[PDB]
Amino acid sequence: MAEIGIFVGTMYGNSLLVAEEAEAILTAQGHKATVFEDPELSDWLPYQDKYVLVVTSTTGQGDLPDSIVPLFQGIKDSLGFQPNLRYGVIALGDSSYVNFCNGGKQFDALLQEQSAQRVGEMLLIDASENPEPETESNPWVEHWGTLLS
Repeated sequence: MAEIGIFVGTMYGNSLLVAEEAEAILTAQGHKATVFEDPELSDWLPYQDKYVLVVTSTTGQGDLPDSIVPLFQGIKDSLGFQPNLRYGVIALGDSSYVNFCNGGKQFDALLQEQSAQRVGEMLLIDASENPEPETESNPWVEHWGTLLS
């Protein structure tokens, strides 16, 4: 039984879902998963020797929302070296933008800029084709969840 911190990062603060889905799927599979709203790096530091999940929409023109900015910067500057870390990730947005789902791909690069590891391959949701992100990310968490312990 592993421990998964799920850290949510979207420009709209209301009506979030896929984080609570991901927590619940990973819990249903048998792993101790938990959601963090308005993410602190003081809440990510507990998972340096554990697993983590990044759930983040609103990539826009290739940028992060202010809800997950301080986490992103806090990993790259306040962690800066990582001994045993692994994580998974679910990016979302509109593929009409050049860089589609770069908000979660930035989080992947972050761990690789230090020394940290990856679990499965990330989800990328296109709202232009699927405005129901739980229909994509839920079975993704149900597949990716099999990578945990």
